[PDB]
Order: sequence, then C-alpha cells, then structure tokens
Amino acid sequence: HEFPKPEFMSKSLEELQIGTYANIAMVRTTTPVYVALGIFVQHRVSALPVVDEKGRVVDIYSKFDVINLAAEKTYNNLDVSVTKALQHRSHYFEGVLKCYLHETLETIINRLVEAEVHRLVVVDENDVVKGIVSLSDILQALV
Amino acid sequence: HEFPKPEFMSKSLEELQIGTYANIAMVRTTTPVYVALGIFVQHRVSALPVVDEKGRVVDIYSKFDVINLAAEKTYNNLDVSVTKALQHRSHYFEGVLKCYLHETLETIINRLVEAEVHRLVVVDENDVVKGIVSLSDILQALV
Ligand SMILES: Nc1ncnc2c1ncn2[C@@H]1O[C@H](COP(=O)(O)O)[C@@H](O)[C@H]1O
Ligand SMILES: Nc1ncnc2c1ncn2[C@@H]1O[C@H](COP(=O)(O)O)[C@@H](O)[C@H]1O
Repeated sequence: HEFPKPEFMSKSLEELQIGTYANIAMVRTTTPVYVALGIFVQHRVSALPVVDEKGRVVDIYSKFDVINLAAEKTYNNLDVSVTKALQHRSHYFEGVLKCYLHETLETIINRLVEAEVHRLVVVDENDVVKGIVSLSDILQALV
Repeated sequence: HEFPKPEFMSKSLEELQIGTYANIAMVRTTTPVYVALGIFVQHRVSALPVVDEKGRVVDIYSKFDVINLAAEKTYNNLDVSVTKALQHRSHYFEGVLKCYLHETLETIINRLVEAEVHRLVVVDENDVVKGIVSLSDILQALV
C-alpha cells in the first residue's frame, strides 16, 4: 500500500477527472489589487489566474500575494496592479504556473513540489484557461 | 489609502477579533498520515496543528505536506507518522509556527511572510492550542 499508488501517478489529469473546469474566477494583468481582495473575501476562492490582453495566462495571484504586498516596507495602496506580485516571483518563467490535461499526476505533483506552489492553471494550446488543479483536487483523487 | 492601514497593523489579533477559536481540528505527533488525509478530504480544513503527548504544539501539518510526501522518490506508505514532514522543514525552530493573541498584525504578517507560510497556531503560555489564524482570516479583517 504504496503512497501514492503507482497506477495513480501514471494516469493523467483527464483520466482521473481532477480539477475545476467551470466557473473559474480570474483577473487581468491590469486589475488592481483591491479587485482581487474583494474576490478573495466575498467570492471565497484561493487564487486567481491573471491573463493578458489576449486571454493568455501569465501569472496566478493568491491570498499570500496580498499578504506579501501588505508586508512590503515601502508605501503601497490597493490601486496597484496585481502584476506587482511579479517582483517577488515568476511562476511563469519557472514553469510552475500551467499544466495540461494529458500530463500525469506524477508530473503535476513534481511541478507543485518543485516551487512549493499550491495550484496550477490547466491551459489549452494557446495558454488560455481551461481550469485549475489545486492540492485539494489532488487529495480528493488520492482517497 | 495606505495598504494596509497603519492603524490596522498596530492592533493585536485580539483587538481585531481575527482567527478561529472553536472547533479546531488537530492531530498528534503519533498520528499516521492516513488519518490526516481523511480529515483533509472529509472534514475540509487546510492544516492541522500537531501536538505532543503534553498537548503542546510542535508542528502544523498541511495539504502541501501530503503532496510533498507523495513526491518523495523513496518508498512510503500512509502508515508513516505526520512527523515525517519534519524532515523537510521545521516551523517550530524557525519561529514561524505559533503566535499569541496580543501580537500585532504587523508582527503576524511579517512572520507569515518570513517563511512563506499560510497560517499560525495561536497558543497559550504552555504552547497549547487556542486557535488558528490563516491568510483568509487576515484578509477578512483587512476589508
Ligand atoms: N479561481 C478559482 N475559480 C474557481 N475554482 C477555483 C479557483 N481556485 C481554486 N478553485 C477550486 O476551489 C477548490 C478548493 O481549492 P483550494 O482553495 O486550493 O482548497 C478546488 O476544487 C479548486 O480547483
Ligand atoms: N485545523 C483547523 N480547524 C478549524 N478551523 C481551521 C483549521 N485550519 C484553518 N481553519 C480556519 O478555516 C478558515 C479558512 O482557512 P483557510 O483554509 O486557510 O482559507 C479560517 O477561518 C481558518 O482559521
């Protein structure tokens, strides 16, 4: 009773039916942090894909990013774009932002662990949002 | 419209009424990972204080810790204690595990950001659990 079972690890996200693929809440690179703050508190989601003018995912903005902004010693207000979080980290260029439905659970779990991130955005061939896979999604499938 | 407002940052957790102080789900240092996995999926909480034989908090076990276990290349099963997560990180010795009600939001936010952790356990003078403060708790108060 290996954990995880090898047969699970070799299956794809699509095969295991892992992730959320409807009603995804997301923002734009030009969205102010106040908009994200309001979504997090009132809509109750943990992270928001951030898309460019073409609809392509370039970041994911999380509750922790807001707290990190709050801790900055320099003066900020909430009118700053969510892209200021990119000064702290680049999920995009580290290859720990996106995934595809055909990737295996082994690949997804290793990518999450590589950068200690808690979700990935599932995208299409144009880097447009199809869904989100979070640690909760993976745990549900493991049981 | 500084973010966060300085008057918020100077107030304590108790003053701002931030955190969960009832119905805290928690485990022991001798608890197997399978028990934690079942709590995470069925009880739907994000992290679990881990307490020793005296009831004192010595770690906090999170969904990410399970995923980190899953990614280990060595052979594991779920009968291993939750304390195996301590091979990867020590929240305790880094001083990023616990907090007190009288600490300021500035102190709490800086401690969360220091180690990039998403919650702290609120404890008493004996390191026994009183509650949990997570990023969601802090955001609710910021709005
Ligand atoms: N931006 C989002 N929009 C919709 N669902 C989301 C979003 N972020 C996470 N989820 C889903 O919310 C559930 C809980 O995720 P987690 O908050 O990370 O515990 C999972 O099924 C995620 O796939
Ligand atoms: N082990 C736990 N038992 C009870 N409440 C918890 C626990 N962990 C987190 N919470 C609370 O669950 C809510 C959502 O936290 P978060 O999952 O981190 O978004 C917050 O009000 C936390 O204080």
